[PDB]
Amino acid sequence: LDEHCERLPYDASKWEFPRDRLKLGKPLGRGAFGQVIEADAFGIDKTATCRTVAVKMLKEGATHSEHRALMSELKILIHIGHHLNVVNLLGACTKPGGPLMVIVEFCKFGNLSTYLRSKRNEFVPYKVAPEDLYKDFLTLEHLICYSFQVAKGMEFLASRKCIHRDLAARNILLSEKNVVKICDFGLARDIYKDPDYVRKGDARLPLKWMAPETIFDRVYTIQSDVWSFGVLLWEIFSLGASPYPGVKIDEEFCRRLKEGTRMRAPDYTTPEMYQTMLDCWHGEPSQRPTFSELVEHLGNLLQAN
Ligand SMILES: COc1cc2ncnc(Oc3ccc(NC(=O)Cn4cc(C(C)C)nn4)cc3)c2cc1OC
Repeated sequence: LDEHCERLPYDASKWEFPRDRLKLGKPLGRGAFGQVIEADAFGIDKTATCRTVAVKMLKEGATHSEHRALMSELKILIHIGHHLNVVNLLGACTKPGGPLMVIVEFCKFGNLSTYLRSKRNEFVPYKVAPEDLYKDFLTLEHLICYSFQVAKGMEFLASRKCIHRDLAARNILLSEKNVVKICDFGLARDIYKDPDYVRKGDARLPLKWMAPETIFDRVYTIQSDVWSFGVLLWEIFSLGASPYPGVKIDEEFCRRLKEGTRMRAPDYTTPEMYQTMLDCWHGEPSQRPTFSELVEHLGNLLQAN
């Protein structure tokens, strides 16, 4: 349903937020045409209550084309609706006389890739008593829990007849109480400056996260998102490392992938988590597990840990 966003409704009576009730703060991230800014919203969700929020909007360089694209994003977010494991829509500023602003929940710890890399040194597979009891270290339980939460958010997205198309640790945010949320920075990330995006024809694509049918046939489905989820699991159990270490991402890489060549196990995985990665990387899309099947499997592993 996310391929024909323009026909979806925008109910202003429900979502419109007055610009004079939003106090803009410091930028969080910038792209070539879009940006994310921290802000304080007065009464966006609870009467007369100040709340820190994140705002996606355009910047110098954007044109009417990017303005149309951001309005389509707002319409699809309303259709999708809310879930604990997605970055949720709170309101929007669309009235003439100012910029289009899409207001979402603030996630204080930022992206999961940087977070896990920053905490790599503190990791312990299992917390052993007594010295570790009052220390806030990352454990195998935390990593399986983040994996389970992302599968729940993706199962929810699939139920709304939508697909992600850029699933990766850089597009997962961490909030309070160990809650992780799927997001899409889109225009607010500078893909022409980012090493995770490689030139392929004319566009800059996230080659290291793409299923072979996406690379070779330009096919995007919920099952190509399952392949990307497999790459995301490798990022989690490597504690924020970059995929395919030391491999040149060229014509040769794509051919080896198409023939069945795969990544080796990351340094902090369990045998069952590595087998889950291999299952998400089946060459045949219909033979990869579904997000509903991954939710069941990871829920059972989390309880077993
Ligand atoms: C402490 O640092 C940050 C905190 C942040 N907190 C919150 N948002 C941040 O950036 C944003 C990222 C994305 C979006 N927009 C979307 O995700 C739209 N969307 C949602 C969906 C669902 C899958 C259904 N698909 N698309 C809006 C803001 C933060 C950035 C930070 O630093 C760089």
